[PDB]
Amino acid sequence: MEKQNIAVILARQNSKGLPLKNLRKMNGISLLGHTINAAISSKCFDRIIVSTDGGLIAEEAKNFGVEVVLRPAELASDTASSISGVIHALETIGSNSGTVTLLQPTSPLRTGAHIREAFSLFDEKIKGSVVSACPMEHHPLKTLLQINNGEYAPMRHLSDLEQPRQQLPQAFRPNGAIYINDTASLIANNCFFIAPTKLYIMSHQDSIDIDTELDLQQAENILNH
Amino acid sequence: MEKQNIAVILARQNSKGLPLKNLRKMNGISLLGHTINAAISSKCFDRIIVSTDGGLIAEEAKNFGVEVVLRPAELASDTASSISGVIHALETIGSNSGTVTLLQPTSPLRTGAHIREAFSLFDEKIKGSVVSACPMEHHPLKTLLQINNGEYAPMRHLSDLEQPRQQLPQAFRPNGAIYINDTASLIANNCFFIAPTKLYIMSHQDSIDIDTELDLQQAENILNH
Ligand SMILES: Nc1ccn([C@@H]2O[C@H](COP(=O)(O)O)[C@@H](O)[C@H]2O)c(=O)n1
Ligand SMILES: Nc1ccn([C@@H]2O[C@H](COP(=O)(O)O)[C@@H](O)[C@H]2O)c(=O)n1
Ligand SMILES: CC(=O)N[C@H]1[C@H]([C@H](O)[C@H](O)CO)OC(C(=O)O)=C[C@@H]1O
Ligand SMILES: CC(=O)N[C@H]1[C@H]([C@H](O)[C@H](O)CO)OC(C(=O)O)=C[C@@H]1O
Ligand SMILES: [Cl-]
Ligand SMILES: [Cl-]
Repeated sequence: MEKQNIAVILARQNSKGLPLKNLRKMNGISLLGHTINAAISSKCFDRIIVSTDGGLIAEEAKNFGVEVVLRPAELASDTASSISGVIHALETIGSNSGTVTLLQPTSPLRTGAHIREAFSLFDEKIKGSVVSACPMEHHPLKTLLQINNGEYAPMRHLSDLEQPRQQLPQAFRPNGAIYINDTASLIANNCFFIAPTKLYIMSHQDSIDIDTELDLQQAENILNH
Repeated sequence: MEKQNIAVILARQNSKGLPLKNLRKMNGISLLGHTINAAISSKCFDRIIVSTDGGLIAEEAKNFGVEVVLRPAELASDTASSISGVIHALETIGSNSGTVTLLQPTSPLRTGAHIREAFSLFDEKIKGSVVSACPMEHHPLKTLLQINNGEYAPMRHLSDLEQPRQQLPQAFRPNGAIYINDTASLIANNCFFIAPTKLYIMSHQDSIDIDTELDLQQAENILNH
């Protein structure tokens, strides 16, 4: 079968952090709508699929002119991985060759231009992932993790907690906005991070993601500049 | 010798991100001044020492009515650990018994009330650290580190990158604001994290730290409410 560049936007309906998160408006347009417009305007995709369990989400997808894949509940639950949804979408439309890009609606400031730029890093021959990421304001080695009840362990070393920032390995946060992969490689590896992975750097600002009403407010302030 | 509760504020002059960072004003008062007022108003300390390599910083300390220790350049360079400075300050004033608290000027929204609350977690008998910390907006396991080669490795597992947030261990960032220790234990362990460590939780908002002009702007917005 022929190579196709698919955009898959996973957008479950019953979001727990904030009700109907993927439909929440930000400057008059839904989170879903922002990512769809970004996919459309990027002009990188032969097909744009929104995958959802919910008719409210499906209905919004249709009004933006894009295809919809209906997910069974097990693939939309709070424990479901993104990979299982994207694979399910690929199986439904019958694509296993070309490129598949995950575009999460939680990243409203990611634009068509970002998608274009990310694509120019993707290499048809080598077929490693392109993943959008931003540098971090606070180094993740300088953290404690809960191990039992009332015990906290350092991420790696106790000494790392007190290391001058610059002595530590450079750290990047994948921001959720863009994950580009060779489709067959995605299917084979069953993950979004495939060697050799290139990072597409976005500003911490443009990497804002929505968990809360505040995040939404703040993204709106950012957009208006 | 008698037990004394020392506050040590390490405040180097030649800050290499943001020029003269520790003297930067935020609502009319320097970062240094904010942490000094917090120490003074907490009423937890017998002595308050500002340790610096620089006369501008020393001068500001004197105007707030607190003691100054002059650090030799080697203890104020970008590679110097905070511990070496605090120990040096303890040796200078001749305290090795009681409690020593590190208060970093980069945490302007940490107040005397925070210090007081942190102190009520400290146990004279058990003598483990109290360290101020806040929960994280983004999980540090979901990160990549530069390994020397050109290539990015996951913090822990590749699978962690795609895990739903809630499946991951709870994460806390020590925020730099408060580190309380038994003085002799600090000296013995030569670090700020001494078992059994208690965490003093602050909001992410109150845990804001200053690396940039924006951080300073943002702290100013926060304070005015
Ligand atoms: N299994 C999953 C996981 C995430 N998602 C969606 O992808 C985005 C990422 O959400 P998280 O940051 O919760 O993974 C959200 O828009 C969320 O609704 C989904 O639709 N199905
Ligand atoms: N050796 C050191 C390390 C940090 N500092 C100060 O401690 C605070 C913490 O800075 P970092 O977060 O960069 O270590 C800053 O105010 C910095 O100027 C210092 O005065 N001497
Ligand atoms: C007590 C301590 O940890 N001091 C360290 C401090 C701290 O880790 C950070 O301020 C946490 O926010 O930061 C840095 C740094 O250059 O980044 C150097 C200090 O040696
Ligand atoms: C591709 C991927 O990793 N998707 C995951 C996503 C991501 O890690 C984060 O949104 C990046 O910022 O988050 C979560 C989550 O419940 O938090 C689950 C998704 O399966
Ligand atoms: Cl969600
Ligand atoms: Cl500094």
